[PDB]
Amino acid sequence: VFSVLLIFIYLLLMAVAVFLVYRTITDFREKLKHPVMSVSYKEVDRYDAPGIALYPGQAQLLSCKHHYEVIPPLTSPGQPGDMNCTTQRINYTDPFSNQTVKSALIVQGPREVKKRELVFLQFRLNKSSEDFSAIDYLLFSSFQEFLQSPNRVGFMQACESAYSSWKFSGGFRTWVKMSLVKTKEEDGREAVEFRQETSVVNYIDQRPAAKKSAQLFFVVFEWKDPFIQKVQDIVTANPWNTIALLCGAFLALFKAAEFAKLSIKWMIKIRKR
Amino acid sequence: VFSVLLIFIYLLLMAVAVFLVYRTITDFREKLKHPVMSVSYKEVDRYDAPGIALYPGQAQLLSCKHHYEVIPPLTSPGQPGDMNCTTQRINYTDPFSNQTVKSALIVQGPREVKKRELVFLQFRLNKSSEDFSAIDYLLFSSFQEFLQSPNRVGFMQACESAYSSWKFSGGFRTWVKMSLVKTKEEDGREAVEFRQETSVVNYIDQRPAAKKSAQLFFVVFEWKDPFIQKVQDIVTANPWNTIALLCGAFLALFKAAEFAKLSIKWMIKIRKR
Amino acid sequence: VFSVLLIFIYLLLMAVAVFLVYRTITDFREKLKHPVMSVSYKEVDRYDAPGIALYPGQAQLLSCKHHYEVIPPLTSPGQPGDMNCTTQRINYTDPFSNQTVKSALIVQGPREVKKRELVFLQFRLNKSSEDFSAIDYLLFSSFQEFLQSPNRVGFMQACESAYSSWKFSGGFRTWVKMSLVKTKEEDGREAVEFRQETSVVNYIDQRPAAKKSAQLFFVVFEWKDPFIQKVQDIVTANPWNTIALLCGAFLALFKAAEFAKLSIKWMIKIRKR
Ligand SMILES: *[C@@H]1O[C@H](CO)[C@@H](O)[C@H](O)[C@H]1NC(C)=O
Ligand SMILES: *[C@@H]1O[C@H](CO)[C@@H](O)[C@H](O)[C@H]1NC(C)=O
Ligand SMILES: *[C@@H]1O[C@H](CO)[C@@H](O)[C@H](O)[C@H]1NC(C)=O
Ligand SMILES: *[C@@H]1O[C@H](CO)[C@@H](O)[C@H](O)[C@H]1NC(C)=O
Ligand SMILES: *[C@@H]1O[C@H](CO)[C@@H](O)[C@H](O)[C@H]1NC(C)=O
Ligand SMILES: *[C@@H]1O[C@H](CO)[C@@H](O)[C@H](O)[C@H]1NC(C)=O
Ligand SMILES: *[C@@H]1O[C@H](CO)[C@@H](O)[C@H](O)[C@H]1NC(C)=O
Ligand SMILES: *[C@@H]1O[C@H](CO)[C@@H](O)[C@H](O)[C@H]1NC(C)=O
Ligand SMILES: *[C@@H]1O[C@H](CO)[C@@H](O)[C@H](O)[C@H]1NC(C)=O
Ligand SMILES: *[C@@H]1O[C@H](CO)[C@@H](O)[C@H](O)[C@H]1NC(C)=O
Ligand SMILES: *[C@@H]1O[C@H](CO)[C@@H](O)[C@H](O)[C@H]1NC(C)=O
Ligand SMILES: *[C@@H]1O[C@H](CO)[C@@H](O)[C@H](O)[C@H]1NC(C)=O
Repeated sequence: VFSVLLIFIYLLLMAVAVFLVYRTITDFREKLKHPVMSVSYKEVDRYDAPGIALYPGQAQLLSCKHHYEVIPPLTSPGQPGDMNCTTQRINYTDPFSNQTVKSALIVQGPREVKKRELVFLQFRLNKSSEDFSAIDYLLFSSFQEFLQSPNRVGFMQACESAYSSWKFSGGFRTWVKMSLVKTKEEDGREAVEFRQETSVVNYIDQRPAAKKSAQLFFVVFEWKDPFIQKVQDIVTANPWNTIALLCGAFLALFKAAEFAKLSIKWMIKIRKR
Repeated sequence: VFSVLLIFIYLLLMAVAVFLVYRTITDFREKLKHPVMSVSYKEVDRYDAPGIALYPGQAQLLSCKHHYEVIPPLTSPGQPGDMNCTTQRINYTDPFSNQTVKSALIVQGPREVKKRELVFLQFRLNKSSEDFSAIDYLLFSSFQEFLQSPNRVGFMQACESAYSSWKFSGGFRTWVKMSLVKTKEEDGREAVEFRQETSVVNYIDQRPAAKKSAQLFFVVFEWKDPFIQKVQDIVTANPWNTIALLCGAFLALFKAAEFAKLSIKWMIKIRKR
Repeated sequence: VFSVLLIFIYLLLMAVAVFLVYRTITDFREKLKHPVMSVSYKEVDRYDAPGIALYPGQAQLLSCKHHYEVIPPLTSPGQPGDMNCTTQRINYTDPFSNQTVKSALIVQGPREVKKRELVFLQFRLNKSSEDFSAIDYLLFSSFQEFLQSPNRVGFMQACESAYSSWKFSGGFRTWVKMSLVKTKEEDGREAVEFRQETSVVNYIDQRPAAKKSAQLFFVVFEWKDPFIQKVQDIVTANPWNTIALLCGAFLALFKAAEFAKLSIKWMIKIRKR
C-alpha cells in the first residue's frame, strides 16, 4: 500500500535532515580548526588623514605641499621653501635592535581620495657614506591618533612591527598609490596594514654640475582608490553568529526528530490496520 | 511529570527560533546600514582587448609591437619602424582643470593572457623643459567600447575620473602586469579599475653620445593573470536575494509561532489532566 | 469568518516557501553556469621556504645572505664572498620556444615572516651585449618540493607556465615584498601564484671608475605579510556542500507541501461547516 511508501519517504527525509545538520556541524568544525578569514571592501567618501613616518637620517626636508591631481613645475629644485603640512618629529628606540634610535618625521597624509589629493615631499641630502640612496617610510593610519597618543614611543614601535615599511630612492620621483587594509585578529586587536603601487620616474637635473653631488629625493603620496579592505573571520569575530548557527543546527535536529516521530506514528498506524 | 519537561523544551525552542530570526534581522540591519562589498574572482580564457591611453605630449611613438613571452633584441634603438597595432588619437579637455586639453594616444592592449601577450611601445623625446622624464598612462577596459563610443570625449573624461592612472619613466623599460577589477556600485553603475605590478629595468644606451640627449621610453603591457576581481555587495546587487532573506525570516517567525502554539496546546492538555 | 483568513495566510506562506526554494535553485544555477571564486585569507606563523628561480645568464652570483630586518653596509661592493644559502642549478628547455634552454639558479627563500627575514643576493655581470640590464626571477612555493621532485625539469616548466615571473634591474637594489596566492581550480589542481610589491633604490657606486663598466645587481626578497590568499569556489570545491544545498532545497519543498496540505485540510474543514 501507500503506507510503506510514506514510511520510506519520511525515513529518507529524516536521513536528509540529519545529513544536513551533520554537514553543518562538520563545516563548523573545520572553520574552527582552520581559522580562515573573509575579505570585504568598504567605500568611504573621505579617508582618515594617515601618518607617514619618514626616516631621512641626515636628509633635510626641503619642501612638503598638498596638491590636487597636478604638481606644478618646480621653480628651483634643490632649494628649500613653502612648507605647508603638519609634521612632527619623534625619537624612539628600534623595537628589534634596541641599540639604534630611529628618528622619525611624521607627516599628515592626503585626505581627499575622490579629488586625488597629493602629498609631495622634497628632500636634499648633500653628503653621505651610504652605498644606496634611499629614505625609509612607514605608513600608518590616523595621524591624529598618533598625535593624540600619550607615549608616542610605544605607538611608533607597534607601527614598526606592522608590515607597512618601504623605501623610496633618490634621484627619482616616487608616485605612491597606497591602499588600506584593516584586519580583525583572533585576539580582536585591529591590525592596520598598507599596500602600495609605486611609479618610479627618473629625475633629470638641469642644475649646475657643481651642485650635482647632492642627492634629491622626491616622493608623492596618494590614495589609490576609496576602497578599504577589511579582513576578518565571520565565525570568530561574531560570537552571536556562532550561537545562531548552533541554534539553527539544534532546530534542524529537532525537525529531524519530528519527522522521525511522524514516521513512527505512520508505521504504527499501518501496523494497526 | 514529563508534561512540564515538554512544555519547557518547547518554550526553549520558541526562544531559540525567535532569537535566530532576530539575529538574522539584526545582521540584515547592519548590512544595510554599513554597506560592505564582497570580493570574488572570475577566470576567463581570453581577456577583452583593453585600451591604454598614453599621454606622450611631445614624445613621438617610435614603435608598437605585439609579442609572445619574449621581446627580441632591438635592431637599432632610437629609430622608428614597424608599427603593428591599432591606435587612435583623441583630444579632450581635462575634467578637472578645464583649461588644459589632454591629447591621448589610445592603444589596443594585449588579449591572450594564457600566452603572455606583450604590447611593447617605444617613444623618443628629443628635447623638453620638464624636470621629470615621464609619460602618463591610463588603463581602461574594452578598447572596442571606446572606439565604438559616440562622443569619445565624455568617455575619456569618465575614464580619467577612474583610479587607473600611472606614469612610466624614460631611460627605463617598464614591465607592467595589469589586473582588472570590476565594481558594482550602489547605483548599479559599473566601475572599471586597474591594479598593476611594475618591473623597472635600467636601459643601457650604446648609441653614440651625440644622440644621447634624446630620451627613450620603453613600456611593456601584459596581463598578470586570468583572474578578474569582481567587487559587489550581495544584499544590494540582488534585490531578489533580499526579498528571499525577508521571506525566510518570516518563515522562521511562523515556525516559532507554530512551536509556541504546540507548547500552548501541550500546556492545556497537561492542565486538563 | 477567520477560516478564509487562515486559508489565505497558508496559501501566502506556501507561495513564500516555493519562492524561496525557487530562488535558491536559481542562484545555484547561476553559480554553476557562472563559475565564480571566493577569496579568503589564512594567517600562518612561519611560511614554507619558497624557491626563487633566478636567470642570471652570464651574471655571477657574488653573494647570498640571510638577514633580519637590516642589511649591514657592504664591506666591498663588487667582490665575491660569504655565500650562506642553499642553492641549486637546473637546466631545462623553455616550455614555449623549445629551442633555448633556460639555466636557472634556485635559491631558498625567506622563512620567518614575523621577523622580516631577508634574502639578499648580489650579482656582478662584467660585460654583455644586451641593451637592457635585467635578471629574470620566477617565484614558486616550497623549494623543498622542487628539491624533492623526481624530474626537476617538468616542475620548472610547470612553474614557468605560472604567472609569477618578474625582472629586477642592475644598478639598483630591489626590495621585493612577495605574497602567496593559492588557487583551487575547477579541475582541483593547486595553482601557486605570487604577488609582489617592489621598492627600487638607486645604487651609488664609489668604486674606482676603471671597474665601473661591470654591472651590479642587488635584490632583497622578503615576505610582505603572514597572509596567504586562498581563491576557490565553494560550490565546486565542496561537493558535500552542493549535496547539502540540494537536500535543503528538497526540505524546503517538502515544508511547502506540508503547508499546502494544512491549507487544504483547513479549507475542507471550513467547507464542511
Ligand atoms: C602652510 O599652509 C598651511 C595651510 O594653508 C598654513 O596653516 C601654514 O601656516 C602655512 N605655512 C607657512 C609657513 O605659512
Ligand atoms: C632626536 O635625537 C636627535 C639626536 O640627538 C636630536 O638632534 C633631536 O633633537 C631629537 N628630537 C627629539 C624630538 O627628541
Ligand atoms: C632590548 O633592549 C635591552 C636593553 O635596552 C636589551 O637588554 C635587550 O636584549 C633588547 N632586546 C632585544 C635585543 O631583543
Ligand atoms: C648640506 O646638507 C647638510 C645636511 O644637513 C647641511 O648641514 C648643510 O648646511 C647643507 N649645505 C648646503 C650648502 O645646503
Ligand atoms: C602591422 O601588422 C598588422 C597586423 O599584422 C597589420 O594589420 C598592419 O597593416 C601592419 N602595419 C603595416 C604598416 O604594415
Ligand atoms: C589635437 O590637438 C593638437 C593640437 O592642436 C593637434 O595637433 C591634433 O591634430 C589634434 N588631434 C585631434 C584628433 O583632434
Ligand atoms: C569647467 O570649464 C568651465 C569653462 O570651460 C569653467 O567655467 C568651470 O569653472 C570649469 N570647472 C572647474 C574648473 O571645476
Ligand atoms: C626630435 O623630436 C622632435 C619631437 O617631435 C621632432 O620634431 C624632431 O624631428 C626629432 N628630430 C630627430 C632628428 O629625430
Ligand atoms: C653558510 O652558512 C650556512 C648556515 O650557517 C652553512 O651551512 C654554510 O656551510 C656556510 N657556508 C660556508 C661556505 O661556510
Ligand atoms: C647547464 O648548461 C650549461 C651550458 O652547457 C653548463 O655549463 C652547465 O654545467 C649545465 N648545468 C647543469 C646542472 O646541467
Ligand atoms: C617543442 O619542441 C619540439 C622539438 O623539441 C618541436 O617540434 C615543437 O614544435 C616545440 N613546440 C612548440 C614550439 O610549441
Ligand atoms: C668578469 O665576469 C666574467 C663573467 O663570468 C668572468 O668570467 C670574469 O672572470 C670576470 N672578471 C673579473 C675580473 O671579475
